[PDB]
Amino acid sequence: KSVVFVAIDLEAYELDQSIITEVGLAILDTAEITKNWFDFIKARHIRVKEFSWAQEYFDFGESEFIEVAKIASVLKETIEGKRPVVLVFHDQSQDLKYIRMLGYDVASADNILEVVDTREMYQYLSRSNNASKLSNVCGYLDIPWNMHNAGNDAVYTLQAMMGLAIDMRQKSLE
Amino acid sequence: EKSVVFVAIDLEAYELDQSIITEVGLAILDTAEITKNWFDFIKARHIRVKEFSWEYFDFGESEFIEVAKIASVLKETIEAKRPVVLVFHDQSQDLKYIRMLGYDVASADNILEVVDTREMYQYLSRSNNASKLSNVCGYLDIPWKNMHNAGNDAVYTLQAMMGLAIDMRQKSL
Ligand SMILES: [Ca+2]
Ligand SMILES: [Ca+2]
Ligand SMILES: [Ca+2]
Ligand SMILES: [Ca+2]
Repeated sequence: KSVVFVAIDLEAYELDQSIITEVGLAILDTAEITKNWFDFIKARHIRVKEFSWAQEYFDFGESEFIEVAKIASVLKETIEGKRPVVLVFHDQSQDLKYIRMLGYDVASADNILEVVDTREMYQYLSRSNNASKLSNVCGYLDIPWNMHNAGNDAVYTLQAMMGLAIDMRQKSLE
Repeated sequence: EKSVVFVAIDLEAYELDQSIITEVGLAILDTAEITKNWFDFIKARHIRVKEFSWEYFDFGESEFIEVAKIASVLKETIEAKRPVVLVFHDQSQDLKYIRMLGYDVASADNILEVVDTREMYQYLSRSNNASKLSNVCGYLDIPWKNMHNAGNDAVYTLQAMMGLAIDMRQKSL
């Protein structure tokens, strides 16, 4: 049994929302660990080569430059290669729009097992005691985070959910 | 430079006698050490408690320390100076064990926050997205060896909360 976790983030130009400028991908193939999960996270930052003027580096690899016409096939290869895929988003509606605008048809993919939106879970956690504590500590620290990079955005999203999922599982078995 | 020390703790008691402490798990993250990537700066310790001085641990080598010295080890870890965030799973049980070792963590005045993941997971039990992850992990049924190891238990606890806290912060900005 194997599942491919795919975290995705896309950015659009501030002054022209029809222009998609970067794609962040963070992949975790459980088949590659079936024992230290975060070492097996494959991250990619894709800068749209036609729109690199439309305006941070990539902290988990080297940023790629790809033409807009080639982006869709890259996304299709990532998601469809068919092995079951779990999509992880923050703000699912916004990112699904951006993916469509790049020429990829998510609906065509028959191998999507689940879609996870952290924006829902974090909203849900907004009235959580322990979650609020963590926020206060991070708010106190005011840590300055390279920060708009879609590649980083996707990695942090995947690490957060995988770390949470693994822990909840292990603690439930004991 | 403002800094906080995150300390994840797990203790284990003997199966047949909950008065006998057998293991202590510590996972430390000093934010001052990042002010690479955050999880690379996590310092883990596994202590098997020997009663007298004359599975495995996947994040280092297990230490052997006598019961009489454990309290000071914990106190040194927590304490005094810099603010400490305590991270537990089942806070009451672990605080009990520590007290029985002669150290009163609650007495420590440098405690900024105390986080109990067992509460959050209870709260997340009726979460839509959390349930999705659970079903996938239940299907995969990935076998993690040495899951009862108190050292590993603390590392997974800290990684889960730090990864969650960092992400929640960045996405809110
Ligand atoms: Ca984005
Ligand atoms: Ca997003
Ligand atoms: Ca324990
Ligand atoms: Ca515990």
